[PDB]
This record gives sequence, C-alpha cells and structure tokens, in this order.
Amino acid sequence: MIMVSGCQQQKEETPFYYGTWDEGRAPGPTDGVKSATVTFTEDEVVETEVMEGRGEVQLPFMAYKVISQSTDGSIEIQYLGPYYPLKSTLKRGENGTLIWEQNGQRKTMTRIESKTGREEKDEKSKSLEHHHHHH
Repeated sequence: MIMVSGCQQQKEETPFYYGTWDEGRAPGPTDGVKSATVTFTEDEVVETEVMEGRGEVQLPFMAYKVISQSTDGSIEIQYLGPYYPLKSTLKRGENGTLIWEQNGQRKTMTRIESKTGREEKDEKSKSLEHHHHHH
C-alpha cells in the first residue's frame, strides 16, 4: 500500500499572527491580573486581561504599523500612540504559537480557538488604570 502525498498551498490568507493569544501566566499584586489574552485586529491591537470579579476586560486599542513582514517567519511592527517609537518583533513558534519580542524580552504566546468561522465583536471599556503585569 502507499501513503498519498499532498500539500498544496492556500490561496486563502492565513496570517500566523492574527487571532487571540493567551498570556495566561501567574498573577501579581492588585494590578497583576490573573491572566491576559491579546487580540490582534486589522490595524489595531487589543489587550485583554481577566480580572478577578470583572472577567475579561478589553483595554484601549493600540494602533500598529508593519515595518517589515514575512509570508511566514517574522514580522516587525511599530506601535502608534503614547508608545509609538518603540517597535516590536514577532516570530512563529513551536506547535502553533507566536513569539512576541519586546524590550528584549521573549514571550511565547499560545493561540486560543475562537472566531472559527463566527463573528466575534470586540468590547469597549474605558478604564482609568496604570496596571503593569511584569516579571
């Protein structure tokens, strides 16, 4: 018998960075939210942190521009807003993850399974905050 080979290529776009990623590490102080998820939108990035008693809370969306890009390898982007001059690096990871590098820190993000062919709208919440989950 034989194993039927086949690979082809997708003409439909598949951006490896697009989606929702889990930053579900260990929590911190009052401003150290239990978990976080990052949502990548069209030209804006939306951060979400899951707060005890509040649930998922979406932060003010940050605009980004693509400086350099690959079809599937690494991506170089720069933010817009109060934190615009600091660019970030993105790379593909193992299993199906995204490697987010910022400030010299290397973060491995896992992709959550959602929007699998279903409209999922963002939420808008204005929070007066200075929360900083950090190492």
